[PDB]
Amino acid sequence: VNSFSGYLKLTDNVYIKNADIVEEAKKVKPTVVVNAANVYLKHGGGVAGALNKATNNAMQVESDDYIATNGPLKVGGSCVLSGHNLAKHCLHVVGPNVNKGEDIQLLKSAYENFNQHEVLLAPLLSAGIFGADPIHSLRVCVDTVRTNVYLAVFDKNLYDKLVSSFL
Ligand SMILES: Nc1nc2[nH]c(=O)cnc2c(=O)[nH]1
Repeated sequence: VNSFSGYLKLTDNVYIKNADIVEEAKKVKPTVVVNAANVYLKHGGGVAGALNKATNNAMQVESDDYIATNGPLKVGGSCVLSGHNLAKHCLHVVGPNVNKGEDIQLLKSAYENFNQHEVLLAPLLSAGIFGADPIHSLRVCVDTVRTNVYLAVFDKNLYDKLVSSFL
């Protein structure tokens, strides 16, 4: 048993809810929250900007030190950093950004990072301002992630479309 509440079960391991991932993280304090990161860990907008704002910019300060030491992530890659006030850990995962012309085939590689963690609170990778079709992102998630993933979908309209179109 875990602390996640109000989710619809899609598969053996994937669950979904209409929720603001920031408010969900604050309530649950999951072991792992996933950030929709870019390779520079510049948390300006979308999910990343919202998570970072909720940490009072401490996520950005930590991220800047990580990049100064290690250089940028790969598209499809990830790093584990602090979860600050939101979670034990934040898994920063870089899905391809369609609005930058990145290969959508990298979305599967991005979701493979989730398999290193038994349970995660996550957004749909490459959705929102990353430009991919969220229906596609949910299909890749279900067909790639084998660990237990709790998906938070901010937009109620999109949530209802994801559920009602799910195969
Ligand atoms: N689940 C989810 N929650 C959010 N909350 C925000 O404040 C901004 N963006 C998102 C998002 O893209 N997904």
